[PDB]
Amino acid sequence: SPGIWQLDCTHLEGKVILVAVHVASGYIEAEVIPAETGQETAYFLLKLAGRWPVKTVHTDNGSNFTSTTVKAACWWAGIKQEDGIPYNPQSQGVIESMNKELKKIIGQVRDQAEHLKTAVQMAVFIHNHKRKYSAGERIVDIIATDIQ
Amino acid sequence: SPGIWQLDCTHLEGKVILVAVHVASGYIEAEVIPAETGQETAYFLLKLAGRWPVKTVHTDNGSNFTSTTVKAACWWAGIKQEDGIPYNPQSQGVIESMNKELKKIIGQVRDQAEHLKTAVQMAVFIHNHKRKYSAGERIVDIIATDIQ
Ligand SMILES: O=C(O)c1c(C[C@H]2c3ccccc3C[C@H]2O)ccc2c1OCO2
Ligand SMILES: O=C(O)c1c(C[C@H]2c3ccccc3C[C@H]2O)ccc2c1OCO2
Ligand SMILES: [Cl-]
Ligand SMILES: [Cl-]
Repeated sequence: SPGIWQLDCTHLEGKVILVAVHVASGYIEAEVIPAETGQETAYFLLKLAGRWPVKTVHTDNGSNFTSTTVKAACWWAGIKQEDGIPYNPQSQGVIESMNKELKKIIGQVRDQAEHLKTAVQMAVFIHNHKRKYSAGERIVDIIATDIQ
Repeated sequence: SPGIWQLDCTHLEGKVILVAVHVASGYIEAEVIPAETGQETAYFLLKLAGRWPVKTVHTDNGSNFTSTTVKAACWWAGIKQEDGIPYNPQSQGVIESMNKELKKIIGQVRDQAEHLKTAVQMAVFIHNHKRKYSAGERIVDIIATDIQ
């Protein structure tokens, strides 16, 4: 459970926002990319796994699940790649709500930033600090408890 | 303190590697950029502060300390910007050693990656997972203890 992440891809301003959600906490990392390729997804996962103890990733679609570049990155970083099929059917809706929430925050800050990527990182900041404990506090506690 | 980070800028292959070190743990995040500008530094700090509770940043040089863009980002993200003057000189040597260590790891992986940025993220991974507890474990424990 402390090592489980979910990939999520959403669209805005003709660009792609790639999101990784730490399932147990709601903590996110996100990046803007031109389009979702295996290459971009692989690089994003490498970055993520160097920063947090990523054990399992539920991939966002079959193309990234199949991608040999994504598979190579998961092998390199010690990540178990799984499908992201919501067998638990509250998963679809929960991701959906987050995408809407994220886009809402992006809209609230969009004017403060010249570039979309900046607005997205502002949204990541606001999302992870929002007291609901915050997601940032929850992920740290979950992983610390797991280490001890 | 759990919230103290140090900026560090090093060069490789005609490019710039921007590093943020969590001082108490040795945990790092890093990115490759064309050159160290206020703009790049500001964006990097925004990303960092959305991911970890950054209270204080010791800037790597006077240009980033002075930069109005860096100051704007620090204001936005609630970061206290300080100088990075090694009033204790066992600080300057510790950064030196890390840059050398990082470049060594980069050399050990460079061949596995087409692009420098990939090799840098591999080096971040290896550095943060290396048991000596790992840096990744230490940062999580320090911040968890601080929350609770
Ligand atoms: O080759 C690259 O640098 C490169 C790769 C592949 C590499 C890679 C990436 C992650 C982990 C191991 C390895 C090994 C290796 O397969 C993928 C995506 C990228 C890349 O550059 C930017 O986006
Ligand atoms: O405007 C941008 O998007 C932009 C900025 C400035 C913005 C910014 C950046 C961080 C925090 C607050 C604010 C407010 C605002 O000043 C800086 C660097 C960048 C940017 O784009 C990529 O690198
Ligand atoms: Cl946070
Ligand atoms: Cl780690």
